Amino acid sequence: VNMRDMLKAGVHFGHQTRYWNPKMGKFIFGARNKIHIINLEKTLPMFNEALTFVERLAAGKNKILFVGTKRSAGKIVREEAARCGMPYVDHRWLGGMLTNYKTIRQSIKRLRDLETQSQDGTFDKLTKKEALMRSRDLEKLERSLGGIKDMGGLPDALFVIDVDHERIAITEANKLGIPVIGVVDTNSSPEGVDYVIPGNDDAIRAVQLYLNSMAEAVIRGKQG
RNA sequence: GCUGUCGUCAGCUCGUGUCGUGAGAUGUUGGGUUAAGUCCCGUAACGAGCGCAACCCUUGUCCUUAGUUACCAGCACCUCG
Ligand SMILES: [Mg+2]
Ligand SMILES: [Mg+2]
Ligand SMILES: [Mg+2]
Ligand SMILES: [Mg+2]
Ligand SMILES: [Mg+2]
Ligand SMILES: [Mg+2]
Ligand SMILES: [Mg+2]
Ligand SMILES: [Mg+2]
Ligand SMILES: [Mg+2]
Ligand SMILES: [Mg+2]
Repeated sequence: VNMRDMLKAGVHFGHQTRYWNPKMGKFIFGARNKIHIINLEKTLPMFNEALTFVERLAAGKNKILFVGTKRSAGKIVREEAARCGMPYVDHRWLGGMLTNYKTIRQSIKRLRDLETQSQDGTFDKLTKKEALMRSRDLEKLERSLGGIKDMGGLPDALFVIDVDHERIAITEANKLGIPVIGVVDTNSSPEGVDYVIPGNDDAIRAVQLYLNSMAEAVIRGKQG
């Protein structure tokens, strides 16, 4: 989008040069000041390809699950994935939400029953110890499976903000065989993702920019 | 069928998922804490069962119900029980 803007935010920044992956040497503009710099002139065409792919796919009542768990990075995803549907996760990705979805459905149902009991008019009208225990279990279940309450089926697409941090999710998606959108970094691994985006991590501006791009992308692609 | 013992020690397993060509392994490992696989947070695991704890009996405080063959604060009789 208009070049300079992400050239201001954080995008042309790589994870040093001691810790790097040669598999994406073709995406590197050239290391300067002991830091690898991503080739900004090449990312944007593929970024727009991902934009149009997700916009076209969203038309048809399609849900794309977002993953953004990280140090102070899940909080922005919490509301960026909010609205326009788009189920998400915001905490530690518990392995098995895709291959073992049958087990996860029981946890979803239990959480729904617990929250319905909690909000029915405060059914927990008994000793404060029992009510507090139920409340903390309920909030733990929320922190784990808040964004999965909807989407009883399996998602047909998936978006990642740091492909190295959640390699479990990419492995699960490959095993199930669903497309993956990924923001990759110079120390990450390009394979597994079907629409790779060579950006930057650890930059709040960068993650927010990608999230807004895709949020209004799915907004304008879901007009029908 | 019934019983001892390890031992009233905190352990013993399963479903789905995942890793390994396999026997198998993860869950059940880590840092704390507890009498306890008790609990917290982390964590390719997510859940469940038999165990631990709880529900049972007795004792230790108090309230109500009730005063016979039980008791005697107060009144009286008293042959002073
Ligand atoms: Mg195998
Ligand atoms: Mg071994
Ligand atoms: Mg073993
Ligand atoms: Mg072993
Ligand atoms: Mg086994
Ligand atoms: Mg097993
Ligand atoms: Mg064991
Ligand atoms: Mg084992
Ligand atoms: Mg237990
Ligand atoms: Mg017991």
